[PDB]
Amino acid sequence: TGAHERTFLAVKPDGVQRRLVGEIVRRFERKGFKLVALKLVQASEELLREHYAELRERPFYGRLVKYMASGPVVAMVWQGLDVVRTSRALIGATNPADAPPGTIRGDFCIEVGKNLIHGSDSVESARREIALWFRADELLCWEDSAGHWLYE
Amino acid sequence: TGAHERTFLAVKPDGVQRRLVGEIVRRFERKGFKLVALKLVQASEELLREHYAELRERPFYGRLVKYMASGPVVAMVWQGLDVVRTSRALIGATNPADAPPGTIRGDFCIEVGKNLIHGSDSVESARREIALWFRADELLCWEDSAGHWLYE
Amino acid sequence: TGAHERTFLAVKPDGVQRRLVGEIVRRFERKGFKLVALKLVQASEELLREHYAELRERPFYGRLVKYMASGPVVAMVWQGLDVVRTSRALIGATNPADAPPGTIRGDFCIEVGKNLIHGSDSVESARREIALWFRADELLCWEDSAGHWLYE
Amino acid sequence: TGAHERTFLAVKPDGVQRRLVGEIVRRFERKGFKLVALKLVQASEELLREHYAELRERPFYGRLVKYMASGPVVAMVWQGLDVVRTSRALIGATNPADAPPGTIRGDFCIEVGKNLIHGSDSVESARREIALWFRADELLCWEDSAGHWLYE
Amino acid sequence: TGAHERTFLAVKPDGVQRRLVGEIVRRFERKGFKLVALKLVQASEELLREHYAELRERPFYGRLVKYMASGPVVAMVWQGLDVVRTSRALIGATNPADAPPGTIRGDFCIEVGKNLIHGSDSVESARREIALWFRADELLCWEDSAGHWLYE
Amino acid sequence: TGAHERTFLAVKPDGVQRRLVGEIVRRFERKGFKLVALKLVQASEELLREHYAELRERPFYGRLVKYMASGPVVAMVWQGLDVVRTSRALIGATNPADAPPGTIRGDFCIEVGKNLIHGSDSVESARREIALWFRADELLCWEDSAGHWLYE
Repeated sequence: TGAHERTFLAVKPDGVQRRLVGEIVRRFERKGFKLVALKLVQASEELLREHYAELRERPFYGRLVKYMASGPVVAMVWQGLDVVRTSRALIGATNPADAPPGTIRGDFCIEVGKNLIHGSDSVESARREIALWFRADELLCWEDSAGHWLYE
Repeated sequence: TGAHERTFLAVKPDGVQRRLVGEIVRRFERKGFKLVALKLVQASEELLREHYAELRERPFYGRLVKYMASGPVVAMVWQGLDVVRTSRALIGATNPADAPPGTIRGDFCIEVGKNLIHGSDSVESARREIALWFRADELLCWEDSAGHWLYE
Repeated sequence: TGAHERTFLAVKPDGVQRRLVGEIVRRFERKGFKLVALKLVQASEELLREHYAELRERPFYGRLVKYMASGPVVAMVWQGLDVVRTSRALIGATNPADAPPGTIRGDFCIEVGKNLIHGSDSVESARREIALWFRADELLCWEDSAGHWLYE
Repeated sequence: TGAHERTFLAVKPDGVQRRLVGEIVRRFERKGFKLVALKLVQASEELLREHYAELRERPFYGRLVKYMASGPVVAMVWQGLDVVRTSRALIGATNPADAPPGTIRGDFCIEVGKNLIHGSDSVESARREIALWFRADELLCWEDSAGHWLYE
Repeated sequence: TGAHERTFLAVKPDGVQRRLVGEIVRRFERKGFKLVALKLVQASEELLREHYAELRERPFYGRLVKYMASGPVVAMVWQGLDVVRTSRALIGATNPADAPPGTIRGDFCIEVGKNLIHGSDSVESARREIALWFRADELLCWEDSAGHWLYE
Repeated sequence: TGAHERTFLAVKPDGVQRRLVGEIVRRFERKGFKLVALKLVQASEELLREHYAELRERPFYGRLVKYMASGPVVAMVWQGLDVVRTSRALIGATNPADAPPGTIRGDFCIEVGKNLIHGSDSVESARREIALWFRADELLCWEDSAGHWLYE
């Protein structure tokens, strides 16, 4: 949907525990993306098994699920042009060792299991993840007055 | 409840529009309070009339309600010692003209109608506001590992 | 003029030298005031003797003038409600020893001679200072799109 | 001129509108470059047609000129070693989608039409741009006391 | 000694644990004070009983000593005009509930037992504390090039 | 030693002079590494000749040694997984002209002689540098409570 593209972001429990929710939000705000959904939730194992369904035969899958249910996450939807790809970029490589400073993981994380945040890896994944984590009435349209200064 | 005291905060639509959600969250995080609930909602006029029920005979009540329903707000619950009173302090006086720099309003706001954020003004108000805006299953207990360094 | 009130600010040479121009500007921006004039100039002794004409029989007047002409200053005009009084507040007491942290002087300055910035001390002073330092065609009207979120 | 090299920077109207002037200035300050000229101006279409003369057969040229005249810009000259090339780097790729986080565009911009700032693309361009936008008596020499700690 | 006045600061173990050492240092740097001594130490109970000798009949004394020996502290000496009194101010009231936002405790602390930092409360205390915690050859004179812009 | 790896960092005198000690510390803190040693020292020429022993036939060696002894440095040891390599990365290329924004040198430095900080370039170098600059009883173990949220 061009500038109506959406991605799903989740601050993982390490993010909440280390108090970096604000910091992360702020990076998306100042980049100019539009916050259209935000919930602090304790994810169920049922949901997380579906979230991570593509990773079900990998050896990390049990621990990854038990982890993401271990604490509160902050679930989020961000809207704007190319937001999925750009989010991946702001966040940085999956392994923080490969995430250059300036990215969230580059700045704040050391190890791949405690890398602070999930972002949808494709427009497809975002559609699925958004529907899985959020009811349609939790996604907000609002008239974004900043948008005259972010888009032509 | 001592260190289990809770207060309700809401970023008003100006806060969302001006992109200060992250900024505000970050101030509460770094102060050490524990985020126990968070959503982005479009508040109904029905809810807001109950929220602002103590102010129903003042002349600004209608416009205040029509305002807070004008856009998305970010509703929030924060937990910690004396959190209600301390929140009021971080936020600053209701009229920003009286809010000393260092406070959120002192730093970011000019006029009382566009003062960015609501905080519960008493323990009583917080009880009511929390119940009004949030179901009990939206408030999260999580084992706060920072708390050994915030409380004796 | 209400929300059209204007004040004159000058980053003094210490501010420029210590690299705090951006920092200071940013505080005014984020407070919500509207930047309507800005130049980097070397003030002449003639101008500064008139600028500081109220202080001409104090013993320190010579040194204050020779100082402010010692380097580049950043001259500025800021517009908004109560901007003169609020600027005085953001800046802090004239002697930084009396300027509480959170204010510019409270955060960045130690001694009264090197207190980083001048702000008009009254609406009267601002009228005079603005005319003294700036031609009318250097003050800009621009359609401030943030203003819907700072004023009612 | 080595460490006397100069580049022309302009905060575009989006930068002013979004209140990022201070932020941008501050990045140049803290990098260690020396601010030698600064004004807030409303650029004329005549000037901007000459400024963007190299881009006169591109399809974006009309809209780019009408844009940059649409609002106030902050025009700037920065001095230091390799300042032109390094400015290009701090700013980031022309298309923000290609600008890595840590750069100004990477951090703050989404689309190429609203990319916040112009920087001279060569020493040649800077010479021309500086003369076009600034009288010689607007460029200041000042004894930079930080410079002992930026240059060997 | 005027502008040669010195105070002793210690980031307490909560400050180290919560990762606020840099943050605290930065506040003193940007205020303009001169760092003349710095080490990370594990304080002995013997030292701490002497450090807190003024507080020996209060009921909190045992726990305060066992606490400050519980972890690493960052010991510091800062030099400049009125630095003792001004430090007390930047830090904020002993009980953070009384520390206004903008101060370190106001911004970062909730409870008096975990208030992040100690600062000498008098010139006398600073003399004693500096000698107790630091050898004379750990205090550095260095030619402070910023000082021409902090003092007249 | 895995997550017990250590690196030696030194803020060079330019760092101290330009007041960026806090800033630098803060970057390491927020990345999650563990500060295990810290002092402000005036390095002797004898020590620095040993520190820079690998560079003894290069033409810059005399000036490099006379420089690093010219003022106070802040010596530091940081512990965590891959801390040596990651420190190199946070710091940026040796020549700041090649250091992308987001890195310390990319953000703060212009020229190679005044590039603010040294970091060990290998685990080997760190072992040597740590022993050269620090007694064993200056390196602290402390029970890092943040570590559950940085490592699995």
